[PDB]
Amino acid sequence: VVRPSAAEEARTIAASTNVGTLATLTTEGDPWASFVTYGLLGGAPVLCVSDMAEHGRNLAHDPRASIAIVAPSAESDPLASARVTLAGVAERPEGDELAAARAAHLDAVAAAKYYIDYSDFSVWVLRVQRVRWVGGYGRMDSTTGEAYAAAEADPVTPRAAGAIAHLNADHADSLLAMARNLGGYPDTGEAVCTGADRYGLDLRVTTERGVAYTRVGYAAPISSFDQLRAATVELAQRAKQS
Amino acid sequence: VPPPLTPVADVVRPSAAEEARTIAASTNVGTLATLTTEGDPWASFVTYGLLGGAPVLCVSDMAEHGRNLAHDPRASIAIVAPSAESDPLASARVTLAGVAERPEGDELAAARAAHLDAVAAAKYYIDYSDFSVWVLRVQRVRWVGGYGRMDSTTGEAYAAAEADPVTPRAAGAIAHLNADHADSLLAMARNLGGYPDTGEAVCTGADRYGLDLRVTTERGVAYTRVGYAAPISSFDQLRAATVELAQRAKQS
Ligand SMILES: [Mg+2]
Ligand code: NI
Ligand code: NI
Repeated sequence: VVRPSAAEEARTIAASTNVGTLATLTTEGDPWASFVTYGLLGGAPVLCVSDMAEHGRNLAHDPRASIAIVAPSAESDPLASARVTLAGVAERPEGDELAAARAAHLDAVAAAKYYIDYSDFSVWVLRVQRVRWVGGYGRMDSTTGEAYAAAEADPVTPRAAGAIAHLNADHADSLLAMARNLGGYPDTGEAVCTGADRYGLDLRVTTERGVAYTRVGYAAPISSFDQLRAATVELAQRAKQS
Repeated sequence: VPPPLTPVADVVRPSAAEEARTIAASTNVGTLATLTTEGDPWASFVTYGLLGGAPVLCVSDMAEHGRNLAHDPRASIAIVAPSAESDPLASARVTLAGVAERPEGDELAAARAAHLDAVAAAKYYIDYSDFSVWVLRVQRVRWVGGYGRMDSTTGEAYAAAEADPVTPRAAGAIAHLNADHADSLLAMARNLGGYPDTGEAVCTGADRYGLDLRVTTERGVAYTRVGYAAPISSFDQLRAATVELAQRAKQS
C-alpha cells in the first residue's frame, strides 16, 4: 500500500499555512532570516516584498533563497512538528505568470490587498530546486525540485486529526475488521487509526507481543476531503466481504 | 486618527531592544538562517532557550545546520511572538543576527540548563556527544512590531535590555481587563489617556511600564497609553499596578 512521498509531504506542509521564514544573503554573505507571508503557484512560494526591506534588497543582489515552513500542529512538543525547507532561487515574474502569482498571493494573504499594487513592493516566486523534509520525529528525506513540482498537496491531511479521532471514537469495530481482514492481523483484538491520508489509513493493532502497525489502502487514491467518507465506507464494506 | 482632546504626559514605552528581548522570550521556536558549505542561505526550524537574551540551540552534529555552523558560525534567527490576531502581518517579529559559538565550562552548564528549561524534550538529546550546544552571540537586531513601529538595534543594546515580565504572560489579564473592567479602562482613557470623549476603551497590550488602550470616541477610533505609577518587574505586581491606575483615574 502506497504512502505519500517526501515530495507530497513537502507540498502538503507548504499548503498548510501562509507564513514561514525566508533565508537570504546580505551583500556581505551573512545569513539573514526573515518572517514572510506567501501564497502558492503550483507549489511555488509567492512573496510580496517591499523593495526597501532587508530581504528585498538581498534578493535583488543575490536571488538565492530558502524558506522553512512549519505545519500548524496540535501537539505541544515542537520537535514533533512537520517542517520543510524549500531552497532555490527567487525571480520576479512577468506577464501572465506575474498576474497569476499576484492572484495566488492575494487569496492566501488577505491583507496583501493593501501593498501589492505599489511600485515599491515586488512579487517574487521561489523557483524550488531542492527540498529537505522533516516529518516530526525520525522521518526525514530530501527531494529534487522537479519531484516537488510534480507532486500534489494531500487534500485529506488538513482535516485528518478530526477524521482520525471520529474514526477511533465511533468506528473502532470497523477499524478492527479492516485490521483482521485487510491488514494482515486476523487475530488482533483492538485496532486504532493513527493516521489518514489520500491513499489509505494507518492502523495500530494489538499483538501478543505489544503492538504492530499496518496500513489499508482505499480502492484508489482520493482527491478531496469530501471523498474520505465514501472511501472509509468502502473500506468497512470490503472488510466484511473478507 | 482623531487626536487627544487634552495633553498627556508621555508614557514610557518599551524600547526596540526591550521589544526584541520580549519577542525572544515569548516562545521556544524559530527559524535559523545559516550558510551551506557552498554559501547558499539555509532556513531551518529550531527550538531554543535563552541565556541572558541569547538563543541557546541544541543541534545534531549531523543535521544540515549543525554542519553549517561548524563550518561558518554566522547565523541569524527569526522569532515570531504567538498571536491572537489571525492577520499574520500584525505579528510582532524579530531577527537576531550574529555569530554562534559552542560555550565551555560554567557558561555551557548555564546554557544547557536554559535550553532544557525551555524545551522539555531536549532532555533526551543534550548530553550526547552527537549534539552540540550553541549560543548565538547577537550583534544586530531588526524588530517589526506588527503594523506599528519597526527599528534596528545594536547587539549591546539588546544585551543590556530586559524581556518584559508582563507582556508574554498578559493574555488572560488583558481579557479579564476587557471583560470585567470596561468601566476602569474607560475612566483611564478619559482622565489619564487624553480622550475625555471616549465612550468605550479596550486594552490592546500590557507591558511593565503601562497599558495600551484602543478608544471608541465620538470622533472615531484612536489609540492611547497610560503608565503605571512606577515600572513593575514581575507579573504578580500587575494587579496592584492596574488598580492604582483605576484609582488615579477616578481622582481626575
Ligand atoms: Mg517593483
Ligand atoms: Ni462516522
Ligand atoms: Ni481585575
